[PDB]
Amino acid sequence: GSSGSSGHGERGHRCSDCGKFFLQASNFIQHRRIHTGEKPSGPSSG
Ligand SMILES: [Zn+2]
Repeated sequence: GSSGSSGHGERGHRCSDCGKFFLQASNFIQHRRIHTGEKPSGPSSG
């Protein structure tokens, strides 16, 4: 149904892979990497 990523939060940066929170973009970027590596059987990167 009509729905998606509303977000609308210009306060820090929250992760979607795990669900954490950050304040410094950089710190938020170096965090999204930890997830970058292995992928679950099924959905592959394109
Ligand atoms: Zn994360």
